[PDB]
Amino acid sequence: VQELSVYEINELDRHSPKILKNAFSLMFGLGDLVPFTNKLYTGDLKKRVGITAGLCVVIEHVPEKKGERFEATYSFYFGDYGHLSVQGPYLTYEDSFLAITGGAGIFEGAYGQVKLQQLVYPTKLFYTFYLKGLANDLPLELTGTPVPPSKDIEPAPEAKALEPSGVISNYTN
Amino acid sequence: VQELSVYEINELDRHSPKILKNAFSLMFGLGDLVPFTNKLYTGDLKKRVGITAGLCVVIEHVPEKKGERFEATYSFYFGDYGHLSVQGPYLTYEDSFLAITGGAGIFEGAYGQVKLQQLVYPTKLFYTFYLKGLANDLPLELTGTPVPPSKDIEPAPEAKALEPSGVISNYTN
Amino acid sequence: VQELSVYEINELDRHSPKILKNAFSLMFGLGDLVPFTNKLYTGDLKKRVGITAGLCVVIEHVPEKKGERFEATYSFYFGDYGHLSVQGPYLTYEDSFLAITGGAGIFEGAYGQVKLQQLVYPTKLFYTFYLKGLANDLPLELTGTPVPPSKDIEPAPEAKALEPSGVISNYTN
Ligand SMILES: CC/C=C\C[C@H]1C(=O)C=C[C@@H]1CCCCCCCC(=O)O
Ligand SMILES: CC/C=C\C[C@H]1C(=O)C=C[C@@H]1CCCCCCCC(=O)O
Repeated sequence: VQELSVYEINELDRHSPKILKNAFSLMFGLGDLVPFTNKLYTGDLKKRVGITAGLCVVIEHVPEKKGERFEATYSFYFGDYGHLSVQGPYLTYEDSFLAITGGAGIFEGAYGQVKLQQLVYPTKLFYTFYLKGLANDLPLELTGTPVPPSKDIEPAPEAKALEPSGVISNYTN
Repeated sequence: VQELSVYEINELDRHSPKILKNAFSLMFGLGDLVPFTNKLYTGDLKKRVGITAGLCVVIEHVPEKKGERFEATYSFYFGDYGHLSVQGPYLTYEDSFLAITGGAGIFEGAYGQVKLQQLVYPTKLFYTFYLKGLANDLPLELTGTPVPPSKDIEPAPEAKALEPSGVISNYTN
Repeated sequence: VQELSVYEINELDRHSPKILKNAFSLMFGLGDLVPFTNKLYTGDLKKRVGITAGLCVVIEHVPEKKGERFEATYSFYFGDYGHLSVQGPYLTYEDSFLAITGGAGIFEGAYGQVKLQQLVYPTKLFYTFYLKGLANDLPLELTGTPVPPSKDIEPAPEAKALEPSGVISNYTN
């Protein structure tokens, strides 16, 4: 297993989330679809790597937990390195695990599960991929010691500003 | 290979299915989207395990077969144990095989194919997962001898009523 | 690794693509969903094999490239042989790689990645699957030398007309 952590940040400049509201209910419900795309940073928050991109399908409102259950299908993009794809549950009120459905580029052959931790609803999430199947060790610029997750984390200023020192080559946008 | 069978039943209490109509047709057509979530029971029908959850994308109506072709992306949830994710053909008129795209929890590393068997449209289905890649033998409460599929199968009364003897721990709902 | 090349062609007879417009702009944007299904032919263009089927989720317009980024979830159907499922990036303006999430039939256990090459937007594409995990060698009628990719490719007359010599057994439709 190679652990890979990343931070997903919604900086609200990608038209995301887009809510397609169709459910029988005022609250989120089955029928509601949420296409989305957020920014993706390294686990040590030093570099912008790319984006998340995909679809959240509402399954139910969970009133006891004051939150929603989604079924999510999406990918994580790492510039020229490639991408990872996942499928599984996103619960707005607690951590979950998703399936790693595959990958491309350096992530070809990827399998396993990924831990999803929401830090600030809906703007900050922290992921830990427990990656199996890779052909090589991950590049060092992706495996810096992760910043421990908390509501107070922020990407490095130079990564948010897209300085060359704060981005990977041809980071996904 | 570890065979795992489950029954999927729409008990009409989860607002499912939800039809998002966009095809210019009285019948299902390309454009129509169907988010869904049904109940999942063990193959021996003794216990409630969880739910299915995901999306059926209508591909075409097939008049000569009196049914529809869907393309389906969804997951099968087994309470505290984890989940399985699938992708592939969902035909209302005949049995099919779908791809196992991955899993989480005890299903981490899962791969192979799953047989979707028609039972009673649009209420009951029977599945057999041909599971490869699991870390351990499946728990016994999930691998009781399956009830042979027929139109008149029913979950055990304790399972339907969600009594502790009829559910797995933290059964998904 | 086993390489498998196929041509995907929109012959305008499957109601595809269907544009579900939800972004407020005239251009494609997040919120727009595109269910689709095209015809699939062998790499040597001698035989109809089946169809593609699934969903393109618009992620963003890319004005500097005069094109779109989609996130795609779909399958490739090969008649009685089975199917392959994929997840990943679909860019209207340049080639990409998608993840192979799994398969069924002769493609049970499939993993790897697939190169998507656009030939004519929005009508013709060429794919090269880098397939791992297959139980057997691919059937010879799928592994003929490909026609050189260009905007001018056409299926053999017998394949377009669905004569026995121009189709595989129970080709998907
Ligand atoms: C276990 C099978 C249960 C239901 C089948 C549906 C589903 O979960 C996914 C696709 C199917 C769509 C059937 C639509 C026909 C009926 C629509 C109206 C209704 O049943 O309330
Ligand atoms: C084999 C490729 C055939 C069609 C490509 C489409 C598809 O099957 C899935 C996504 C694509 C969407 C195309 C939207 C085109 C709308 C613009 C029409 C134009 O190019 O003038």
